[PDB]
Amino acid sequence: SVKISDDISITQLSDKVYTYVSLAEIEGWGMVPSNGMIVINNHQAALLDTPINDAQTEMLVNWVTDSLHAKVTTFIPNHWHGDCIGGLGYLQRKGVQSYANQMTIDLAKEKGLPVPEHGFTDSLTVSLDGMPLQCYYLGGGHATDNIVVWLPTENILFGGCMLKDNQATSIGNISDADVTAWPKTLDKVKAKFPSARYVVPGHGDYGGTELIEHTKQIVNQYIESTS
Ligand SMILES: CO[C@@H]1O[C@@H](C)Cc2oc3cc(O)c(O)c(C(=O)O)c3c(=O)c21
Ligand code: NA
Ligand SMILES: [Zn+2]
Ligand SMILES: [Zn+2]
Repeated sequence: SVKISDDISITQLSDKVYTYVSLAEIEGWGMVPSNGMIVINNHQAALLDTPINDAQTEMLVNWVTDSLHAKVTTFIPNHWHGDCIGGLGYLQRKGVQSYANQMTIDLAKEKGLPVPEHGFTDSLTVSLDGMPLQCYYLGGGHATDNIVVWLPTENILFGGCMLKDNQATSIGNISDADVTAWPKTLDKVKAKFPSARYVVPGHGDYGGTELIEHTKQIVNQYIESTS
C-alpha cells in the first residue's frame, strides 16, 4: 500500500482497479481515513468518491494522469457527504461527467453543495469507454441516498459507508442514517453479489463478502442495545 502524498495512499487490486486512502480531519472525529476507487480503461478514468476537498482531489487527479496516464472523465459519489463529493467543485471546473442517485442530487441541491449532472433512481450502467460500471440503490443505510458500485468484469464491489470494516466495533456516524432499513439493504447486497472477489468499505481495510455479515450484526446489535 504505497504513498503518493503526505495524506494520500494507494493500493492496487487489479490491473484496471485501484483503491485510495486519503487522510483528513473531521470536526468531532479527528484524523479519519476515507476510501475511494479509481477505475481505468483505454486511458480514461472513473473516480468513485473524492477526498473531502479540492486540494486532495487535484493531487489525486494529477497522480492518475502521471502514474496511470489516464484522463479522469467520470465521477460517481456514494452519497452526499463530504467524503464522497467534497471535491466535486474542482472536478467540474475540469469538465467531469457526474452520475449519482437522484436523491444525492436533490440533497446537494438544497444544501448548496455542488450538484451531479445525471441522476438514476434504481440502477445505472455507465460505460467507461467499453468497460461497464454498475450503480445500484437497494435501499437506505448509512445514508438515505447511499448506493454501491459493482464491477461485473472484476467481481469488485464498492460498498461505501454502508459497509464497515472487520476491525470496527462501533456503528459510527448515524446522523443521516436510516437504521430502520439498513439491515434489509445489507441482505439485498449479499444476495446480489455472492461471488464478489473484493469488497471495499467507505472506511477501513477491504476484504471479502464477510464485511457484509460483519456489518449486519454491528447494526442489529445497535437496534437492540438502544431499543
Ligand atoms: C466506525 O468507523 C470509523 O471508525 C471510527 C474510529 C472513526 C470513524 O469516523 C467517521 C466519521 C465520519 O464522518 C463518518 O461519516 C463515518 C461513518 O462512515 O460512519 C466515520 C467512520 O466510518 C469511522
Ligand atoms: Na473518499
Ligand atoms: Zn457518509
Ligand atoms: Zn463515511
